[PDB]
Amino acid sequence: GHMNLCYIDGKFLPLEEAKLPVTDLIIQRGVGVFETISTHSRRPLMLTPHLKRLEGSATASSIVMPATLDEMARIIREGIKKMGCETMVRPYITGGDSFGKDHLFSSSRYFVIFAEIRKPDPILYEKGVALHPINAERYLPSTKSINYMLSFTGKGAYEILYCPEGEIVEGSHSTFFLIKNGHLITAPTSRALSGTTRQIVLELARRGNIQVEERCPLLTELPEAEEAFITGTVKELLPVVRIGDQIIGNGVPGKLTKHLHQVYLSSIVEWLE
Amino acid sequence: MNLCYIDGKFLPLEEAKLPVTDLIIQRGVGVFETISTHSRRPLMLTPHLKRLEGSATASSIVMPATLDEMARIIREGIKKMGCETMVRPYITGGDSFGKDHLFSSSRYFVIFAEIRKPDPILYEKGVALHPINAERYLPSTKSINYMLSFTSKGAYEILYCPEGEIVEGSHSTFFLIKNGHLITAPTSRALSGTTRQIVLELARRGNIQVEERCPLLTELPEAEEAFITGTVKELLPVVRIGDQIIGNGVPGKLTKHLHQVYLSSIVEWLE
Ligand SMILES: *Cc1c(COP(=O)(O)O)cnc(C)c1O
Ligand SMILES: *Cc1c(COP(=O)(O)O)cnc(C)c1O
Repeated sequence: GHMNLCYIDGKFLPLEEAKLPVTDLIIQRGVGVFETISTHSRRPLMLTPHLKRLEGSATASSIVMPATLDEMARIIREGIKKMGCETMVRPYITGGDSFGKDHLFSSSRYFVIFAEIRKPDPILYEKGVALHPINAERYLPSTKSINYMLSFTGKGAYEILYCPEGEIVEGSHSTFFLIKNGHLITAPTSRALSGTTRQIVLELARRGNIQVEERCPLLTELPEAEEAFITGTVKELLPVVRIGDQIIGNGVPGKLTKHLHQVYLSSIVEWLE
Repeated sequence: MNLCYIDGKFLPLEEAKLPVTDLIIQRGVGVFETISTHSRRPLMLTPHLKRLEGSATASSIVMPATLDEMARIIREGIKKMGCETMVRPYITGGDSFGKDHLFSSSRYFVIFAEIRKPDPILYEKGVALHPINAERYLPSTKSINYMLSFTSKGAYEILYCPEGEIVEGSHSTFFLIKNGHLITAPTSRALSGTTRQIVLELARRGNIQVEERCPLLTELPEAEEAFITGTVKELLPVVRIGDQIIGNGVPGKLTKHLHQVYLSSIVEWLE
């Protein structure tokens, strides 16, 4: 393993030493966007797609990029080289100190945290997890912002599930997939964040001739479901056995979830950079 | 010279920093207040600090300092500024959400800045609001999350209008004047603004009828006047909401009257 690191103001620091000025509007106004990038075999997964989504997030938030993607990639690769071990990398783009008369954040800061990967406990893959449905949605759902406050305030659920007017969109942190009569159902990216894990799962489904519906699954359809799972770079495919007071299928991780997870882990090297 | 109280010291604001581990940075876990001065006395200090605790408590953040200590820090800071001051105390999540479902290592800092009232032209002409079909979740919490507020047509402020029901501004309480009545969203829906509270008490005193309901976007053609409220801006007239002019498109008689009564009455709530 290795010491957790933070790249900030041109230097790799011990994470515990990295500080941001209190003037930054990430602190005062929640103006921040970020990515989570994970390694397999010490290579970043979906590095260019994560970086393209980071720019996407900044641009949609009126934040000018403080560094080019080529620079971010060079910093991310140097940091993973310093860690010497499987790493979770989180680049952060801040608003910086001002919103100009031009309606842009033009003094954005950025920093990159490097940490050891802490996957969810293998028991949660064996037993599956519970989600808490709420009648709320993520606004600007293409933006991966730093605003997770609602995820904390919102029955021992692993994650809240945004279910506006009873349409399942996604988790606070994770893409949601439903399996009904061997089909994969997941919200369209008009409503859900364009997950990189979500994208890989959709391409594995295409390859394995599994039909995909890009529509919001309904809370009212959950009794008719066999399986469910949530996705994100660190968790991969995490089975979901319970949503509110509805058990999913027979209440244990299902056949198609475990299959797609195994295909994911066998296939993952194609998307490493 | 702007100051920031952090780790027991008043620093030049530019020198104050927070660790990047803090979940205010990583996860937007933070609450704050805006406290402003008249004649260098803090207005509604005790109500502001009560609402700060309310926001922290509702967000599962354990207060890192007592309200007596915050009040002491705020009063010393205003005294060091020696001008009319805007004060903003911030309570952060800190580095962890414990297995007890609490933020137990909260940090705090307090920013002191010279007060910047909106330009007197904006009081003379009034401002525009941009309506959005969105709402503030946990609307009684004054969180640091203003992402939506930034990101139309040089509108002063966005107006949360979920399903065409006007709730409030990103930063401000919204009041509509219709048939000489005052219309403002209930605190089931809108943040309990301190300025909002004082204006409702001035309406009671002046026998102006208040309806605590969400005014409808569809009612704005039938409205005479509107205004938004916040400690620094006081009552700021609103003459346009998207493409709808309010009344004759100028600050109205009742808005100006309530602003004058607000400025004459404000002594009673200074601390
Ligand atoms: C980051 C995130 C995800 C997961 O995306 P990955 O790229 O697969 O890691 C899902 N939903 C939300 C809301 C997220 O912010
Ligand atoms: C701070 C704030 C107000 C205004 O509150 P005052 O106590 O009058 O300054 C109104 N709406 C929201 C959303 C706010 O955050």
